[PDB]
Amino acid sequence: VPSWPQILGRLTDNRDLARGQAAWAMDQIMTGNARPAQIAAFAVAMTMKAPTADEVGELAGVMLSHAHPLPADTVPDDAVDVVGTGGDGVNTVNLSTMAAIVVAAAGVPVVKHGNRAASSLSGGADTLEALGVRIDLGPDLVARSLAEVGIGFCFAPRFHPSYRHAAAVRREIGVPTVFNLLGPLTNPARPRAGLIGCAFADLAEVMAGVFAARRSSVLVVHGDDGLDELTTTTTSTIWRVAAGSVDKLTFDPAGFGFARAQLDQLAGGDAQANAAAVRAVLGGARGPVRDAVVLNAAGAIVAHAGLSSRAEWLPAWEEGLRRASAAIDTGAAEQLLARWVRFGRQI
Amino acid sequence: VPSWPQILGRLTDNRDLARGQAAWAMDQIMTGNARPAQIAAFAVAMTMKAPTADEVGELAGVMLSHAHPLPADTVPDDAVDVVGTGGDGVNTVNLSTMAAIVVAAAGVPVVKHGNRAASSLSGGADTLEALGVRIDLGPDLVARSLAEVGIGFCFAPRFHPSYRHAAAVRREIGVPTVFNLLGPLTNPARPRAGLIGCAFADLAEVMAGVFAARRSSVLVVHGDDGLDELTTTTTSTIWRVAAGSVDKLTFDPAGFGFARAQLDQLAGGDAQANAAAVRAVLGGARGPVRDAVVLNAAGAIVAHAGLSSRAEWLPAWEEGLRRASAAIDTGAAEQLLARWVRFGRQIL
Ligand SMILES: O=P(O)(O)OC[C@H]1O[C@H](OP(=O)(O)OP(=O)(O)O)[C@H](O)[C@@H]1O
Ligand SMILES: O=P(O)(O)OC[C@H]1O[C@H](OP(=O)(O)OP(=O)(O)O)[C@H](O)[C@@H]1O
Ligand SMILES: Cc1ccc(N)c(C(=O)O)c1
Ligand SMILES: Cc1ccc(N)c(C(=O)O)c1
Ligand SMILES: [Mg+2]
Ligand SMILES: [Mg+2]
Ligand SMILES: [Mg+2]
Ligand SMILES: [Mg+2]
Repeated sequence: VPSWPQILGRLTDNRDLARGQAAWAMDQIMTGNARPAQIAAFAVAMTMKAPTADEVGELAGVMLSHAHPLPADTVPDDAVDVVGTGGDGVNTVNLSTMAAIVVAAAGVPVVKHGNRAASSLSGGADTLEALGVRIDLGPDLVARSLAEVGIGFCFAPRFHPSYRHAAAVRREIGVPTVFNLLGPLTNPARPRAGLIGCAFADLAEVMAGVFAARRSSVLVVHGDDGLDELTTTTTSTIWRVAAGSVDKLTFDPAGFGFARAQLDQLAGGDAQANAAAVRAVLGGARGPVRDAVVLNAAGAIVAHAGLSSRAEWLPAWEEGLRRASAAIDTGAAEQLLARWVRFGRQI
Repeated sequence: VPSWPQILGRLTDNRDLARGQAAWAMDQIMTGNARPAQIAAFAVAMTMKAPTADEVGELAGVMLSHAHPLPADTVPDDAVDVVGTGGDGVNTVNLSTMAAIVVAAAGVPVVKHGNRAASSLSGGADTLEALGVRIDLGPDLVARSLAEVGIGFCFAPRFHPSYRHAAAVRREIGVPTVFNLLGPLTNPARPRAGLIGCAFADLAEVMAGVFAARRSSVLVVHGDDGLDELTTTTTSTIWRVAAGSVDKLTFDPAGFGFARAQLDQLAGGDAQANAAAVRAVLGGARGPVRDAVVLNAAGAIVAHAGLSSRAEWLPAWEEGLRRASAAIDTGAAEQLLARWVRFGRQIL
């Protein structure tokens, strides 16, 4: 007999929910049946209790049930995502978006989920738009983009219209909640591999748990400097997910010869400034931003290699770094972005 | 510059707020500038972080600044309230309301803050209405009632119209929050003494701290059976507020000769049934309901005595118990209710 008083009371008592209660709540939210006060109370209470992977799995699974899917047999079995929670508070260039282009240029199919800025100056979607990429395509044209260009972009508001009540509440209250975890967990193309950034150190493990219950090869990553990306300024924590299990480890890019960078060297600006940074990297400019892009692209290539799991961790990294660099140095990435822009103009 | 993201982020980080932040939030809420989502997020976050006396003091002070006051010089310096949070989830007769009548009949001015039921079958206000008492009077008439009858009732929605945004959110989410503490702390007549029940054991101390900052003479009470009243079924915890400090006590009514009652002996029903229980007690019927009323009335009289605090605890209780018993057995309590009903009927 589920209800808001029952579910909110359990959370405010600091108890995990019974199985199915988070799903009930999320379905009320997604069908327009929850009052904004109830949505907010639920989001905050779940956040302060500390959500479990089972609970977040219910939230994401319900949200996916209401999403627009891509057409049958249009997403390759080995498609990868590169996306994070955001909310790291650091205002960087768009590392995930740049890595995604590089990964696609390396020959790995990419279906990227993304959205505009929430609290940074330019989000991945804003920057793609400033580059001339069409961010607003429906299921059929995202599938065509993927088939014709090797990359597609699923704009969250276009694919998750029923999330609008939750989204408005998120904007009204501003504070990060458990809802900030859901974007990376609800890519409507349901790719089985991903490099997934988490700004919230204590929730990365929960996100990894969600992925472990799916048929997935994922690196969930948190930079020990706070970034929702693999960082070049220090070590990162990685939760490797494969075969239904998790392997937590400390990762140090100095092992691959990367110089230690400063956070300010990765600083971004508005959409035009961040778009310029994309073009600079794809044109071969050497430096800290490139290094961070190559590191993250390699990470996504390692996640992808985990699907057809021949190679071991270290060799997979060495190959990922070689492929990511070559994709830039040979012009493939610059060429792939141009092709993606062309595709959107030819629609 | 205070803001929702700032304030809510601090609470979700499990930090106490900076001075002024809770006041800002409450002023947004009281002016209609807070979205329902913001109100709910704040109420829940403040609850799960665990509110401090300073924070609740800010909420209550802002709320009072928006309330209708009584007219100047109409509330005696020694007026008392008898009121609790409710939310104990035990169906009982209206113990605070009955005690309030008995206290007034003992010659202690009572200005009661109250409201309808939120969870229970009949709240104080509902039962008073069933007895024929006019509960919906403005400031001038509550003042007149206090003067002519010895008791007045401030009906919370009449005195706190700007709380309507918060009250709506409270109903929508159902779960108890820090807002459930505010009733007893926002009596618009500002009596300086009271017997204040708290259903939430871990928050009684916080409520006591707010009264300590006001230098009120107050007993904040929680029955160890969960009641937001002094109980007769077992011991109670009392946070005694005197001279601006709080000390915590275990109270056992057995020491005053009270037999242990069972919770079902205090069971209530709808407004008509609880009105009958009131009439039975005031007519002098013995038994567990009278015992509980007498105990709580004495507690309020003890709090009142603490305003002139040469207050040896056990003798204060002994005199309080005697005064409450006499107020019933002389007929004064039954007579006072009749006077109160008469006053309301004269208004037309
Ligand atoms: O404004 P914030 O909350 O900090 O978030 C900044 C971006 O991070 C996330 O995207 P993603 O990882 O796809 O993009 P990026 O790493 O390329 O910016 C999010 O969807 C935003 O677009
Ligand atoms: O429905 P609940 O949330 O359980 O609350 C029951 C009653 O308790 C409070 O009043 P008070 O202590 O003034 O009244 P009483 O006479 O019923 O004790 C509250 O305003 C309700 O009238
Ligand atoms: C950020 C986000 C994601 C999905 C949505 N439906 C919306 C929305 O409707 O505003 C917003
Ligand atoms: C408890 C309480 C206090 C003031 C109100 N206006 C309301 C209300 O509008 O329902 C409720
Ligand atoms: Mg990112
Ligand atoms: Mg980032
Ligand atoms: Mg009461
Ligand atoms: Mg009670």
